[PDB]
Amino acid sequence: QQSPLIQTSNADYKSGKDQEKLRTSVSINLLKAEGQIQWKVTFDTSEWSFNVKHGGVYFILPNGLDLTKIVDNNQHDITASFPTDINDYRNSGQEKYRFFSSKQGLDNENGFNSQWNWSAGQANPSETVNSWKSGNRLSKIYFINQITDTTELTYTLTAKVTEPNQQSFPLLAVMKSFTYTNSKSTEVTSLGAREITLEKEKT
Repeated sequence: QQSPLIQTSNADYKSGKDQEKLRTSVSINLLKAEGQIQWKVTFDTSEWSFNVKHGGVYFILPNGLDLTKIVDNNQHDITASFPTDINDYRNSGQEKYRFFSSKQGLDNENGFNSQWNWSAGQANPSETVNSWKSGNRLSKIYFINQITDTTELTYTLTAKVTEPNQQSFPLLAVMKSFTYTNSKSTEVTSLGAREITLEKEKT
């Protein structure tokens, strides 16, 4: 029910012998997929120095799934921390928890394409991830700023299937530094992605 894990990053020779570690820092693992899908996202923050200069993480959901619950690495249900209206003042850039939606806004600072470009679009995404974006398969981004941990962080996400004629569901997650950059002066950014397949329900 899950395709092979995709990991990409814009880390390059400037990161030296951490390049490969930075590239393979994000993982996604299906827990259960049976009108609901539940998955875990793991960010290995060990080589990122977020306790010196903070980073951020992003969870990207496809059209056809609506997030119902997200639990952080402290087992705290943070679902209600995210705005639901992209233009809410509590969704501005000073805020720790932010939400972006292709149904609400595309370009501008709180647009889904801008925030893609600042996250997965920066992480040298592969053709599979780029085809999800160009085919308008992806729609929501949940973002957490002020990540300062140095361990592996696991988030557990649950979503409801909203499209009854859909079997394939791309899931993605991204982490970056907001200070350290690659040789091209772009924030070091890494991604993890897998596609989930649901069995067709007989009716």
